[PDB]
Amino acid sequence: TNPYARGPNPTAASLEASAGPFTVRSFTVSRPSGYGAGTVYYPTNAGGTVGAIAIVPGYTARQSSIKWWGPRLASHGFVVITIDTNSTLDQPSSRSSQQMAALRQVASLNGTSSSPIYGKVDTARMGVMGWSMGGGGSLISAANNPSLKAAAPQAPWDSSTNFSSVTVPTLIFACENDSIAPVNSSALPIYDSMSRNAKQFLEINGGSHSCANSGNSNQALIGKKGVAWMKRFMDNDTRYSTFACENPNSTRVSDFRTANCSLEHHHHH
Ligand SMILES: [Cl-]
Repeated sequence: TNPYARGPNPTAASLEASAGPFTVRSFTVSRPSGYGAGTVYYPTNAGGTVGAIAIVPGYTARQSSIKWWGPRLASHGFVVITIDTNSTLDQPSSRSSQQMAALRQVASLNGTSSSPIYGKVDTARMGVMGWSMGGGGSLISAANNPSLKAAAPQAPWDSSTNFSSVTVPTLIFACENDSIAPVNSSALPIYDSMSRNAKQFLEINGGSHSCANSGNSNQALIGKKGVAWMKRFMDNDTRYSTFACENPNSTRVSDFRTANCSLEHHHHH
């Protein structure tokens, strides 16, 4: 009865694996419109149109830092675009604009007959992710475009931590030992500012500022939570309500918080 549900019934093991159920292909965007470069990852056999996610790196950084999210998320039934910004030194507001330009072009390619993603995207269902200033930009995107279905930035930073207006379901990945954007000055005040949304705070035990980037040692836990969050809120898929909203009870997590995360038959502890 859910028109957006895709793929098999999830398990902890199926979500911790590096590869989800769907075959993934990818291509380079030949003329980026409003951003520097992009790679689009897509499932060939998702069983219907899927939502789209745009992911942005941090200051000085490039697609390599965020690339692993492409195959991880696309294999569970999403079209994912990872971008390079017009300049590696762009600030969060510009990163937000370029993130939204990448989503716009994914929608354009969905209607372009020659494109590998022709007709593969539900353009009414989109999400935003990104690292550090690109995570700040993701929250700016969410604040300015409340029809976005989900946000999941990692080690986010912005010159202001006040995202009180955000109504988009937002998962904040935090890195416990972040010295660039320390948790108590960045990720946690950002999380605490949001009182109008479903939200979650997931702090990775012992993580440096790059703890959610390509090659990290927690792709099982981080990927499981990212996929479950995007599935629950971009697809309204309540098969993922538990994976999305529950404390994962992992030795790799040093701090877990969540609010307005709908769970039937939840305990009271
Ligand atoms: Cl940054």
